Amino acid sequence: SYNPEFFLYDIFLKFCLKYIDGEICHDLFLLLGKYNILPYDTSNDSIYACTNIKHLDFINPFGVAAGFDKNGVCIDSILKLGFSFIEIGTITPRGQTGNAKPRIFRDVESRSIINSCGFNNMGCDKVTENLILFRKRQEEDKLLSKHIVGVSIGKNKDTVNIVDDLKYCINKIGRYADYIAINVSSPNEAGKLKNIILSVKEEIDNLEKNNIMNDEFLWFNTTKKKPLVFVKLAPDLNQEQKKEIADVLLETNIDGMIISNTTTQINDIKSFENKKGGVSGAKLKDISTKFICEMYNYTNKQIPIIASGGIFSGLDALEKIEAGASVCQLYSCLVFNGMKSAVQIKRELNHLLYQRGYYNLKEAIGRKHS
Ligand SMILES: Cc1cc2nc3c(=O)[nH]c(=O)nc-3n(C[C@H](O)[C@H](O)[C@H](O)COP(=O)(O)O)c2cc1C
Ligand SMILES: Cc1cc(Nc2ccc3ccccc3c2)[n+]2[nH]c[nH+]c2n1
Ligand SMILES: CCCCCCCCCCCC[N+](C)(C)[O-]
Ligand SMILES: O=C(O)c1cc(=O)[nH]c(=O)[nH]1
Repeated sequence: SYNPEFFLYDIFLKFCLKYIDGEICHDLFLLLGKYNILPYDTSNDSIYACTNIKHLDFINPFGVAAGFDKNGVCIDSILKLGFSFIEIGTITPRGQTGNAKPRIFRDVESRSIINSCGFNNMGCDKVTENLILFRKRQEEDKLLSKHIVGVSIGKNKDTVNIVDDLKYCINKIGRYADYIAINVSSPNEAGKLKNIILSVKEEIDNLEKNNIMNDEFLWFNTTKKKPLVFVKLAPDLNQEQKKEIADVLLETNIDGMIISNTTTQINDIKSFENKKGGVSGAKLKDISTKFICEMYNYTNKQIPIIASGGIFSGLDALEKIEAGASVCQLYSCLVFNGMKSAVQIKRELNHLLYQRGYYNLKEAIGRKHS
């Protein structure tokens, strides 16, 4: 509104939404970020809305979800919109072109998206080089100081074993990540998951084990510690599957769970009737929130939750927090609300936390459970 850089951008984004293909719009804004002409949020975040996952400390509770910057080409400018963190990827060991275009469609009226990108990415080696270059800029760029970068990692479509795909990614990019997100949930048994999770924690342990450098020099990342390990879960699961996965997460000592990925359970979006892929945005909100409550329960409140999505407003964020989330990720909100998304949502959450009588954010976590 009053700030002109954000105002001009959000008129422009309105135009793009109306006229221009979604993926094209995405790439255009990625390109504007790469050349550093997006607005900055240079305001101090409220100390009462800080949050953490184990010893990973978030300056504010809002990050950007995976799939947004698949190749880490725009990390600086996206963070500087006011986010405390970003999950780049999903990356795979070798590059993949993804499914035929067009493959991202928006329904403005329901503020929802469907996609069948199919894990398009430049591959691990190139993204690692992109993240390295980010880490070097981060040493020089004051507004990036304590900002977190996680890396989502996945299997190549046709792989000979999932485990070794993940190990290759870890070995390449692990030193530059603050956390690693295991994405084995995506459109486009549980003993298999246990072995995946254990193989990942082991490869990270092995980076530590057999590098001769002190941690200051091995971990070229924000925390200067080894990356935490999270898993991202798809919401299209039966109650038994959820219970089983909960057990695996408890047993492997996973650092956190990202709940949730996109859903294929949505049938009532008119403009999407011909379309396949997973649905994001407002129509996912209730499903994701229900799923957070369930996994919070099934894991005995022992596993920190990263919420995603249908998160647009301060209210949406608080719902996720009170359902059990420690931190929130946005994707669709950036598509529909533009450059101002983080500024506006942080303010709305702050005002809401106060109205509800909460001293801080951490106080609200899980509060809907009695
Ligand atoms: C175009 C598109 C691509 C995505 N790619 C990924 C992906 O690479 N890895 C992943 O874990 N999630 C991916 N997601 C899912 C998002 O990370 C997020 O979980 C989902 O959009 C729900 O959040 P939202 O309702 O705020 O959009 C993608 C979503 C969309 C819209
Ligand atoms: C208009 C639009 C934008 C967009 N993506 C955006 C939005 C905001 C961004 C901010 C910074 C950097 C990149 C960004 C990309 N999409 N995505 C899929 N449809 C679509 N339509
Ligand atoms: C108060 C200064 C601390 C002393 C500096 C020494 C750094 C040691 C931390 C790096 C750990 C190396 N190691 C054992 C994990 O492989
Ligand atoms: O690349 C994709 O198609 C994709 C990955 C994912 O994890 N979620 C999603 O909705 N799409």
